[PDB]
Amino acid sequence: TYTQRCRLFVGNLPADITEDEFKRLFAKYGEPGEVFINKGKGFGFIKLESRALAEIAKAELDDTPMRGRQLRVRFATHAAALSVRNLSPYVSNELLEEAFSQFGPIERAVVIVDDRGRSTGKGIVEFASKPAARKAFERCSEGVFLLTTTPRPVIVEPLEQLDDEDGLPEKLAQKNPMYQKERETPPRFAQHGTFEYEYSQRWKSLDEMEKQQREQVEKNMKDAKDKLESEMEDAYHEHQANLLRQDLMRRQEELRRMEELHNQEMQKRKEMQLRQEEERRRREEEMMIRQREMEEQM
Amino acid sequence: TYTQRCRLFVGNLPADITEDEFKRLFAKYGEPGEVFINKGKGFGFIKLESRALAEIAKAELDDTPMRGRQLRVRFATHAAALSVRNLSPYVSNELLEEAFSQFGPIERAVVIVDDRGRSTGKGIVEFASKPAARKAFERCSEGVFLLTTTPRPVIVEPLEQLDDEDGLPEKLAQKNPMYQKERETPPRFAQHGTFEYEYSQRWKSLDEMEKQQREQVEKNMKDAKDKLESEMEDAYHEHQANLLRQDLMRRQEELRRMEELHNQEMQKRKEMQLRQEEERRRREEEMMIRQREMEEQMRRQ
Repeated sequence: TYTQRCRLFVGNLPADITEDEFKRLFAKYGEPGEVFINKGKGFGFIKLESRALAEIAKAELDDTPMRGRQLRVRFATHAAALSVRNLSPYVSNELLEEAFSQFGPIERAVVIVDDRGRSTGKGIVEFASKPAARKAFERCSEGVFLLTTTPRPVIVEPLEQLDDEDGLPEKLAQKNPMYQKERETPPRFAQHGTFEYEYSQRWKSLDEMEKQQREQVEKNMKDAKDKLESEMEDAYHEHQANLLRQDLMRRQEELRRMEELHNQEMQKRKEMQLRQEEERRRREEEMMIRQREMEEQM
Repeated sequence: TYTQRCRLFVGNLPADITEDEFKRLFAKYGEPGEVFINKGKGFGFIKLESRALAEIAKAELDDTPMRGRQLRVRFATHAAALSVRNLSPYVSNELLEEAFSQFGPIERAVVIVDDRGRSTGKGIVEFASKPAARKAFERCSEGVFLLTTTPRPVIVEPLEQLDDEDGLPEKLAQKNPMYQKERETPPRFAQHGTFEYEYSQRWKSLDEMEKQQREQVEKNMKDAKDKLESEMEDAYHEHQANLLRQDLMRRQEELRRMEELHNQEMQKRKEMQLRQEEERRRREEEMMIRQREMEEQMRRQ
């Protein structure tokens, strides 16, 4: 709770603002966490309990009157967030949280997944503190970090956060003079043959060429990295197979020598049975040789 | 109310779901909006009362046991979303909204701002309907669409919506022989001189190579596009004067015609008086001879 995600920013505060005065505004939405206000410039930060309350706060407090000035309550950007890539499809949000926990405390760690359900090999690591992220970056940029059994490395990059609430409105846009020259012509579909239609087709074909030449390098390096990826995944699998084949050869020789040394004990046992058959017949011969003499004895 | 943002995506449903069964689950959440259920793949979109009330329906219905498969109700991604690149730094949120409304209805329009609040040259458009976004791309597939005076073509690209909230947890992670084999080794740091370190360091060098091959292709393709700008702007600044010289020569010969006919009339004004002083002089000569002819004629008889 009270994560940087729920953290908010308040603009257009009056120059005569106090700490307690500020906190009060958001008191009707729960309990105020981390507070940072710069009275001079007139901006303040507030950490809320959940992102749910953060949504309530902005919807009710934006543009509200406060000593003339109309307040600008906006969401604060996560300055402890990072971008991780090169991840295995087996890598989970929990495992990534377990992984980066060693650098500092983790607020939220998420592995980006596609619409179907499959992983994207890109993750988001958000920290409790900014120096924990800077430490995690330096350690992983110079040194090598890893998660799974397969030595697939993790590249930590600073998160490129994009704006979808503020942008650039006409009110604070028409402040330039070229704006007059540029805005003079309204939006329309171009007509064939014109001096402006030549650029509209000559530049458009350069982008089609750019996108393809960009995608060319993408596939070009995809396969080149896939060499090292498949070379270790295929041949280092043989290292596991080689040790297993050696165990199969060792286990075979134990059964082989037992079917050679202990098998002779049942082969030499049949010899005694053959010897007893020879004995009984020879016993009859001795009794018949004696009786030949017994007939001649009487 | 009942907008895309309020909308929720549903997945992982069984073969028993119907039009009446799907309504009952959303009957408790105020009143059901847009009802559209697919039988083949199992997916759809339903509008909610508000963004805040949608988040409550999101968290409660997620990972609930319902006839085997777990209900994936995650922030429904905005479909029909289109990312526009190459925008003039003089294009606003309000201007971009009214520009893309020509094709269909626009739910949200935003021009991407940089760290100093200025234009990046990229923007986000949020279409309401699927056929309007298709037609919007179709207009930028066969022909072009311009927004400003300078012919900067608005390169419309299809935005990729990825699941960034739910992710891939262990609670719903699939079982396979590699899934439990890779897990056996805990997350570690590679040691100096080891093979695992050597392969990874040599793999990270291919990424250093991929970055350099991208950073250079970004610049070398920008300069080629930068040289096309000067090949058509400096050509126009020489054409504007060339077309002005056409009207200037037309307004120069306009006076050469005016002066020539005034010269023809001035040559005439003098020619009229030249012939007047030839006639009126010959009359003085005519009257003189006739007089002196009759003198010598009478001097005889």
